[PDB]
Amino acid sequence: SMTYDKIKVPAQGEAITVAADHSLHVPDNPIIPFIEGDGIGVDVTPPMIRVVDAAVQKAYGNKRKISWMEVYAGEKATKVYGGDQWLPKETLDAMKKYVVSIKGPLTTPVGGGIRSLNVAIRQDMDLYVCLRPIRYFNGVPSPVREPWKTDMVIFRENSEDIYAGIEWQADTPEAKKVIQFLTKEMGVKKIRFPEHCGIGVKPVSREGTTRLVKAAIQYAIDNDRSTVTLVHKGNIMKFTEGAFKDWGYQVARDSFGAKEYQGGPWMEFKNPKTGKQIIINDVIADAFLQQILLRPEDYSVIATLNLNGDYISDALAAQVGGIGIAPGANISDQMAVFEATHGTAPKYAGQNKVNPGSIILSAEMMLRHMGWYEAADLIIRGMEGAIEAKTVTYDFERGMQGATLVSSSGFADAMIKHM
Ligand SMILES: NC(=O)C1=CN([C@@H]2O[C@H](COP(=O)(O)OP(=O)(O)OC[C@H]3O[C@@H](n4cnc5c(N)ncnc54)[C@H](OP(=O)(O)O)[C@@H]3O)[C@@H](O)[C@H]2O)C=C[C@H]1[C@H](CC(=O)O)C(=O)C(=O)O
Ligand SMILES: [Cl-]
Repeated sequence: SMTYDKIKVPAQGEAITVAADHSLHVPDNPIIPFIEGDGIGVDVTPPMIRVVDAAVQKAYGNKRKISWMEVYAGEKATKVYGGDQWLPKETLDAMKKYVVSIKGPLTTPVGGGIRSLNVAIRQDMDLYVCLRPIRYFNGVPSPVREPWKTDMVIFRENSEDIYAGIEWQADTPEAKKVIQFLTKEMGVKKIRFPEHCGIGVKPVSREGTTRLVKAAIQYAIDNDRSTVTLVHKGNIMKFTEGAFKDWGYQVARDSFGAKEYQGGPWMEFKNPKTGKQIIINDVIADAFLQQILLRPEDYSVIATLNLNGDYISDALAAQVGGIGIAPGANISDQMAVFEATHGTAPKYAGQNKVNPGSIILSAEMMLRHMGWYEAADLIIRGMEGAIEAKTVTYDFERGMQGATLVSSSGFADAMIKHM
């Protein structure tokens, strides 16, 4: 019964719930919380909502309708709730209760200031999978000669690694205390400059690695993908990134019956639904950034740590058009917050300039998560039709031949027209 301080539950609409069998029960009138986003969030979130509403109306008529429910984070939260209220508890309360949500990007200051609200949401909700499909749409400009060979899905660990935010600033009493502990109690001799020295900590665990790699292997099973590649810098970081690799291979053996492939260290098992062989292998992270460019055909599902996945997501997105057409999801079983790969691009904020494609395709992922496949298919149809008409935002316009420039809202208009 309890109302919120600033959130308003829609007058019509019903909550998604988790069914007894752990699937989602999605009402025909579902409530979906959304965060507008800082910066270019104002440019891309409102067109996304229109595009979703248009796909839902065309696929289902009067029968289904999303009840969008705004919830607040970032600058808009400090506007609505007051100074320093960057992430109100009721924002998180509502996103958990209503199960499925979507957010624009949020700003994280460099070198000081608040810790990332995007990480804060992921960790509070324990959305330990960051899932980022890398897909080439025909006609999108690419820096690469054969962008269609790039077809990958990134499983980025989303709850630990150096993203844990554990660090102390140079010359503070706390950093001096940590350095004294390291040098005097742990016998650390390898800090080259212990004065005026910032210190960060990187935790990587068996349980955290296990649940991320298990999800990635299951995805490969459920989507008929042939390879899962563990990406790590385990020669230099032996006990974090190297342990990630070892624990990941153990998941294949322990939970999917994998055995050594051709002497190891790669592993193999047979897809339990199709009988086709899935290979689990591993690549050192720096070498991997070359391999995705020179041999993208050899990779399918990627499983990697928090930091590595962040870097790799942008490197791969660049091959298929950039982070203007790069969607994502933060997932824990059925709970999910859909989210573009890109940030707040503050130099463009409010200009109606940037590509809403990333957040729109994140909504496409949201619709499939809800089982609303017909509406999701119309989003893809509209996207393909708008690209084929070459009515595109500035990031595509500059690479295409004979294209017509449209605004962020103008690109949403073009998608709806082609549904
Ligand atoms: N909320 C989030 O989840 C994120 C927000 N952050 C914040 O954003 C600010 C600015 O960061 P920034 O480095 O400027 O990156 P961003 O992506 O915003 O823009 C770079 C260039 O990408 C091109 N570009 C981007 N968008 C579009 C588009 N729509 N259309 C066309 N081109 C686009 C454009 O390229 P151009 O055309 O100009 O050459 C642009 O300039 C910082 O506060 C970060 O913290 C960034 C990433 C994630 C988080 C990090 C976190 O938690 O803070 C993360 O790590 C992850 O999980 O992935
Ligand atoms: Cl407002």
